[PDB]
Amino acid sequence: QRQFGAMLQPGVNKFSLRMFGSQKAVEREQERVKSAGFWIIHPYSDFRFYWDLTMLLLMVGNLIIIPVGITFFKDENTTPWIVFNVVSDTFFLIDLVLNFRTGIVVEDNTDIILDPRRIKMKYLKSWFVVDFVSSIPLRIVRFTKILSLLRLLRLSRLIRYIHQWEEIFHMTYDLASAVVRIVNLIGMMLLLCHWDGCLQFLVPMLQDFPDDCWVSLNNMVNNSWGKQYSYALFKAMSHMLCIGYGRQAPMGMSDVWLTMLSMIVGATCYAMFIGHATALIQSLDSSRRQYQEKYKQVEQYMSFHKLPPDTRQRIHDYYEHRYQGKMFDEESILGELSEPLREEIINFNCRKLVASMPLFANADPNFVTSMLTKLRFEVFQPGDYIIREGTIGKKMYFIQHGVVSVLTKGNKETKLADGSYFGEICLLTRGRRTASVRADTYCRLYSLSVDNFNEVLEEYPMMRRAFET
Amino acid sequence: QRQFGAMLQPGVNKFSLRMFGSQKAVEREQERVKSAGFWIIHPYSDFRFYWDLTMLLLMVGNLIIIPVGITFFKDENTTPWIVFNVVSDTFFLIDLVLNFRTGIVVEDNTDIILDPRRIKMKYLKSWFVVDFVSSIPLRIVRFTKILSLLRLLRLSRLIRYIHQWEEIFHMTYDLASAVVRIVNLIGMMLLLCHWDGCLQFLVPMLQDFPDDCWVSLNNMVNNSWGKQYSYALFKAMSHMLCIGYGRQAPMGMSDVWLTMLSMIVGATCYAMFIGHATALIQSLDSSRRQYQEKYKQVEQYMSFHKLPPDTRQRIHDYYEHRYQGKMFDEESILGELSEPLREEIINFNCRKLVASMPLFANADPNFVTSMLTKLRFEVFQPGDYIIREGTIGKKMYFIQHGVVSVLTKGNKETKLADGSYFGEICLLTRGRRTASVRADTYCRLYSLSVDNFNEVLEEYPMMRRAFET
Amino acid sequence: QRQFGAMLQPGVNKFSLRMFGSQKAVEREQERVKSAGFWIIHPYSDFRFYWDLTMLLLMVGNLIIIPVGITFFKDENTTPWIVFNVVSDTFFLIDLVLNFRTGIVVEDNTDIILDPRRIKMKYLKSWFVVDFVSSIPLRIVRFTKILSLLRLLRLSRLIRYIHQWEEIFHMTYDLASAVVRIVNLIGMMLLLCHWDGCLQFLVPMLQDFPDDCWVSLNNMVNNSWGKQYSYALFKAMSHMLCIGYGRQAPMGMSDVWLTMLSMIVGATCYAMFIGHATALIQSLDSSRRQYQEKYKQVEQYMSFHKLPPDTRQRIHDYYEHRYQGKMFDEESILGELSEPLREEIINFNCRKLVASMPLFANADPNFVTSMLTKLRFEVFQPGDYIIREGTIGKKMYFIQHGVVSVLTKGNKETKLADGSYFGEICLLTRGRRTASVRADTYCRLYSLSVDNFNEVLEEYPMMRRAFET
Amino acid sequence: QRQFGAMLQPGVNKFSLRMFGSQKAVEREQERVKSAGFWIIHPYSDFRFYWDLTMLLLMVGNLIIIPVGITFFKDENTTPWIVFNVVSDTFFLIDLVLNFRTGIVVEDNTDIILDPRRIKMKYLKSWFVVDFVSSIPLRIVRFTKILSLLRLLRLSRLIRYIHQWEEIFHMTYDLASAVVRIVNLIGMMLLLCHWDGCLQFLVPMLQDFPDDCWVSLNNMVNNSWGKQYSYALFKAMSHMLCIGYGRQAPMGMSDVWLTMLSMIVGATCYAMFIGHATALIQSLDSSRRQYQEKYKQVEQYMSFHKLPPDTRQRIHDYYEHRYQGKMFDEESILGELSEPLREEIINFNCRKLVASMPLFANADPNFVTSMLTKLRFEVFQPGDYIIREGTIGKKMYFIQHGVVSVLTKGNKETKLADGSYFGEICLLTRGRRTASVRADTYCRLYSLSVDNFNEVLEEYPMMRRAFET
Repeated sequence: QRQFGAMLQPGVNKFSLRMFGSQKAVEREQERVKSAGFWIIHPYSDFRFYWDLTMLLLMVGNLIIIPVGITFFKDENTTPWIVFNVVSDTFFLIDLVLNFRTGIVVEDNTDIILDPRRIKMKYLKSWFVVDFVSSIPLRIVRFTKILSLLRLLRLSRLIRYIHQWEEIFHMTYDLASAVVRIVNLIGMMLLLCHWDGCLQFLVPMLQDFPDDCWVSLNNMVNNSWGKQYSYALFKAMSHMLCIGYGRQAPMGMSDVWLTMLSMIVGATCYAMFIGHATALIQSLDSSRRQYQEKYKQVEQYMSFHKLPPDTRQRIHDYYEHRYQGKMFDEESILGELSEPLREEIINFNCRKLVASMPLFANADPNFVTSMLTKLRFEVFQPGDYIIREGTIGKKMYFIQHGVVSVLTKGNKETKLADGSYFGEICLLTRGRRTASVRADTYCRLYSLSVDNFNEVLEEYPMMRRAFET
Repeated sequence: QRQFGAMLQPGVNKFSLRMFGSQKAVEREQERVKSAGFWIIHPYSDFRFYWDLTMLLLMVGNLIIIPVGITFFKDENTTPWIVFNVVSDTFFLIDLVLNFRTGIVVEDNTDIILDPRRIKMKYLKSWFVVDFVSSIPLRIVRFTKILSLLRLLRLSRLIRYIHQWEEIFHMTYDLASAVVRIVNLIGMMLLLCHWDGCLQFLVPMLQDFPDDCWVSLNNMVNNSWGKQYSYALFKAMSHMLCIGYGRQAPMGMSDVWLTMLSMIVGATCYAMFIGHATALIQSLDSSRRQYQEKYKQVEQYMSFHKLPPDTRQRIHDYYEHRYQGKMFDEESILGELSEPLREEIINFNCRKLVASMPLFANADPNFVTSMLTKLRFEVFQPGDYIIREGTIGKKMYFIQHGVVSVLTKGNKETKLADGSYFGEICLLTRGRRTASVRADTYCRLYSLSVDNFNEVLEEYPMMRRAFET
Repeated sequence: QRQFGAMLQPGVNKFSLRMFGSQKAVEREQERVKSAGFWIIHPYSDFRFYWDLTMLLLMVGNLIIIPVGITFFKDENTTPWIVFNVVSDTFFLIDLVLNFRTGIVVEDNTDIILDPRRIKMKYLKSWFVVDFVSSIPLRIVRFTKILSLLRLLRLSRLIRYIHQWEEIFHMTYDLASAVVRIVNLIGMMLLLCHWDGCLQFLVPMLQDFPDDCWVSLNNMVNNSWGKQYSYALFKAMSHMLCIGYGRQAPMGMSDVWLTMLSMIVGATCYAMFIGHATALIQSLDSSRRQYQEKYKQVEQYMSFHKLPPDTRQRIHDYYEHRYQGKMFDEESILGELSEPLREEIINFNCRKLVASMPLFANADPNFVTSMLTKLRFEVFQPGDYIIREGTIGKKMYFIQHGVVSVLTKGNKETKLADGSYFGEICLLTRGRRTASVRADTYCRLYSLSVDNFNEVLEEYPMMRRAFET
Repeated sequence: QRQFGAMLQPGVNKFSLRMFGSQKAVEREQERVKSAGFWIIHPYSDFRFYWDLTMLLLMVGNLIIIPVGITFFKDENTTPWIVFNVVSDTFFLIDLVLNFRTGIVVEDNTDIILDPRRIKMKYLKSWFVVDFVSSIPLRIVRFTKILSLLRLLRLSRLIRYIHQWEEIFHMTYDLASAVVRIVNLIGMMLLLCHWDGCLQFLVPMLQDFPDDCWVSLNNMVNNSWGKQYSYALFKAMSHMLCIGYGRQAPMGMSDVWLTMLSMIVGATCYAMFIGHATALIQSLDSSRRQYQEKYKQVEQYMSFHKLPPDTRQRIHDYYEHRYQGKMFDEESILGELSEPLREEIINFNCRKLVASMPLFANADPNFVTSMLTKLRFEVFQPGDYIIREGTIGKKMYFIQHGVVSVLTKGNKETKLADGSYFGEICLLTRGRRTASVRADTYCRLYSLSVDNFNEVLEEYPMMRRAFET
């Protein structure tokens, strides 16, 4: 009660700011959960996180410790074992009454913390039967046996909790988290091998070590419980990895049928793990694969029409100088974003260089921020004539990179670079072009067509009337 | 004839309601099949289903029982065998005359049950030659041998029936049916191993057990027919799983060539099964993989233009708060649906909150149900200015979730939440905005633009005339 | 010269009609090739086909026969061998002068047969150097050795010819041709195993059988050339399939390094074959996989908005009753076809039922064949109100299947089926609907909207003027 | 200083012309780097390339030589070893001061060479800590040990340099570079096997060869360092390839745990390499796979509507005569190109045949070069009526290939081929067509619709006014 209540709120500094955005919303959420019910626990809290971590580190320890103690220890020595059982049972029993006061995430953004009445109404018909049935520690003797067998369904519980924490933590991978995921799956396969090896030692022990089993043939009848277990894990690992039998082929019928069961189960589990890990690795470089497919389609197109190899080389260069080996499309990406995001990106890219035009300075910021929505991004190669003489002028350009040489008859050479705006005369009248610019380097330009500018100027009458004046 | 005729109709309570929709159509279909022909059987019936199940459980039993009796039983004891043969032959013969009176599914919705004349006209040139040829029980002696060999083509028959029932049952998978499909394929591979093991015992038996074969080397010459068969299945399973030879490498030429045939066939069959099962598992989470690819393309786009890490973090959050880790698109989905479905979904999402606007109450339901077709669904983040001062008003918003704080100069703070409609003034006149709202939580809004509302109001003149008045 | 000239033309009855379309074009092509040059051979002929088949069946026989005769026959007995060599050499030499008079397929439709001058101009700088260099049968002695080694580059020649015939034969697979392709690749892998096994017998023979090799350990020193070769193929097959060593692990350094080379090469070749065969099998059911992905996206969409389970069940049924478990899109398919194809398909689907409208009979066929371009195909479920009272009429419908019950106040029930056109009154005036039809079965309808009909009637003034009158 | 300064510039004749385009830009870039800083080195130079190649060929030699000298040489004979160490250390130390004067590629096109101040500002917080820490040659003794261990992090350095050179060299694959990539990955896996085999000899050597290890069992205790190493590589290769244990199963606990570690690591590494190589091979024929999927969707569409087999055969032919077995789309490809590229391709395809029209000769080149943007490419089959009598004329055609027979009532037969323009009369007036042409071969036509021509003629008033006159 001293420091305990403060751990009930969503206090994660890094996790909750990522999930809620603003600290005012985080403080507000804590106040709402505190003021709402009798005394409730939030599922974005530090306390729920450490409690779930303790439950996972208990269940993994049970899954390791149980099948070694079933078959390997000749002397039961129940005392320490029964103490271990009771601690796990009281942890599940403390948890059973804890999972009735926690908010349930109906949606990722906001969850409901109204009262335990709603929470129990979902929790009952959601999982209460299997959780309570596994949670408790000749009909009565049969129930004792059934209760022992039923408590095995707890495993499923960890699966739900892992999946909840994993998804709310990390859902779009990078290289490092993919490596962590692969190491987790290799640990799970090793756990399956551990259970399998204990079973393959257990079954010849229940028949009291006949002469056909592998324990009697290998002279490992009486030896240290570490050596027997290690050899059993080896045999189960070799059946999984399909590198062979442990030492000799099965010679008794119990060993033959156990080996066939272990072979089928282990080989199917391994070769279905590795396909998942291969898809997990190959899902990192998806953009480069999309670029290669697009280039293959372009290559087929050039082969269909029999272009000369000069044109094909130019097309190959142009693509390598635009997508840069990775495929994307700004159009759909800027159409999927909301309005302040698409405002900020367009503003950051083009605001500084578009404010340098002296016709753009004194205008209202609404006018220029509506003009910012019509800029097209283009790439020109060395030697391409952007403008040619006698052509009707239709769009203007702003340099974003590169150098551009202007060719005039009188003035024999003129250079522009570092973001230079040209072809500006086409915005105020219609007629033939008077010069011709040529790219000298791979120049990225931002284009503004006259049709789009005309529509914007029509939309703001005061701007258009000022232009008339 | 007592209860028999009622089983001829499509009486499945769960299956036929799924297939036909309305019970009036189910009763009508049964009446039509009953009244149409002489005496016909429907292929959506209970009777056809149990008959096909009995045929499958007979053919699987034949496929298991035949190659054990060919090679393993030293004493033929034909009597019980010949009785078993005759029961299978009369089942195929009862079936041969049954498959002339069943409706044929030309299409999934409705099938034709007009007369046996049409059914025989398809059935003859469709499968009657192979079905009748397998269906019957020195030229005459050669025919006896050919008839024995030909009856083997019946296997194909089960393939057609399984495929028909499987497809008309379940065609879009979940996790559980995928697990059932994988267990079925493992059973088929085990069947192939069973045939292979019986063959590998049969071929050294026909040469009367020479000293080079594996039966004579392993001292399994005279032993129980269970031990020999089990070891043979083991050897065939080890050749399939490629974990090694059964015990020692082949030492005779018959064993060498049999082992090479079994190796090639088994390894190709296994490694072509496992690729199918991997694709079957990976086809469950397709939406999450589509989301990861879209995010990778977005990441490449942010790297191409060198945005600051603040903007990149906002873009990462915005996507995690919109698609929720799974990729979809409402546009094409609502364009692929028919008219009452797309009516019902739009009505359920927006009808309750759009009826709260006091301008929407007294209007005709045609007007509001045509207004319901222009609502766009948007997501705004904490801190994003939805409206800013001095901006021309162009769309209104209805809260579907979250809180929104209105900022006014005089009234220092105003809150809206639980589905609150604001920016309503822009529908009735054009001019600068007078306040500025700011999101406080991740708010889902439904937007209605003035252009769409203007088009609707033009379409209903009486509504527009009422607005004028 | 008697029957010989007639085999020079493209005489394939099945292949050339598939490739050229019309028999007049086939006769014309033969006349053009006959009349064009001195005396030329067409590469769509029967003669070129049988000649290429003979060349392939010679080169495969050489690839099998050579490495058995290099290492297995103790007595060279050159005589028959040298005769075999000379027949293969004169076949390549007859072919060298034959590949100067055959037309070259610059494009699949029409090839050039103008003169040998153009053909030699491509053939020289295309492949003449490697073909002629492999085609011929101390510097002179070194050349004899180099000529022996160079003639090995002929293998490549078969690769070009196989690829040409395979592609011009079959390029879009079915199940059977996929099975043929897989059997071909298994034959190629068996060929590689054959060469590998002969090498693994050759290398311990060149050292004159030391005590560490597998031939001396297994006591196969002097034995029949069939037994040695069979065991060598077995060892190479076990190294490829990775099922183990042939019998014992390598004990000499020559065997160790040979086994490591054979292991790496064989395992990489096998596991790169099987991925190709898995992709080849999985490329048959692509439409069903596209349907499953679309359904998964739809399921995510229904989960995002929390619809009741009634609506979700209706959406699940509607999709299963429209795409029928396989995904396609008529739009892009009918936009990719040329004009007589898209004319024929639309005409076959809708001409018979659209001619039954008595307003459509007496009109010009241009008018109705332009009306045929505006029909939309829809599917309605049991219980969906197609029309409701008081709604403004906007489109008419033609039944293509199913029954539809019309509900009127006076006339209590009216049925339509077998292709019945209703809602026809909306084409001639605007106003509220007067009845309401309801689907009783899963009915496929063809819809015609008033906007499209109005545009067509405007396009034909005489039709529109007749309607006015 | 004599020839040394000239190697500092981007002097690659083949690489730098590919990267910069024009030789004037290459000369200009060299002048800019020379004139800019104190004395700097460009990362597109010959010198940087040879220096990085020398560094890679040193680090690979270190990775091979180190773990043979750790465990295999009984006599240390430090002298030559310590000399080898010092040469590698002084190479890393010469490099440490060299990587402070090289330009850093912020973008692929142009990099910054302004001053070492910016370069050090990126290089410090980018990699200077790990590079300098690995670059140098009881706390002091512990540091000596830590320095030995830390210098192992240099490996990473080669990974960055390889990735930079690989990407700036080759990014879209062909067959040959894919084969080179696969051979590189097999070399990397062999390197891992080399380290693994040295470890499996090292661990039984540190325990001074007990009787359970494989070295003592196989009698390889004292033998040549080539035989021991070769057998160790064999055992590591067999654990990777999962073909079995080297000779006998592990019999001591050290061997058992080493074999389990080596099994898991090697099998996971191999089966994750082979999936990458399979995806790398299958990414070459992507266009043919896209064509097969499109054809499967078309086949489903023909099966949904029950067309006769004549129509299906025509659809199958038409597709095989248009995409030619490989899938592409000109639309998006010509929409992704910049303006001079899309000018050049359209001009090369259609300029020569469109200039033959005598109405197109005397016009201004702007008019025809704007007409060139409206040509649609179509394919017609034998027997398809392109025009039929009594139909309103709407588009004209230019032959690009094939023969076309014109049918007239008076003139009984008229042929056109070799690029013949017909239907020209529809451009100057509206009315019924007067003849009907029929394709005789698979003819590729270029179509020009009247609507597009009318829009162009409206755009150029002088052309339209001339047509009026």
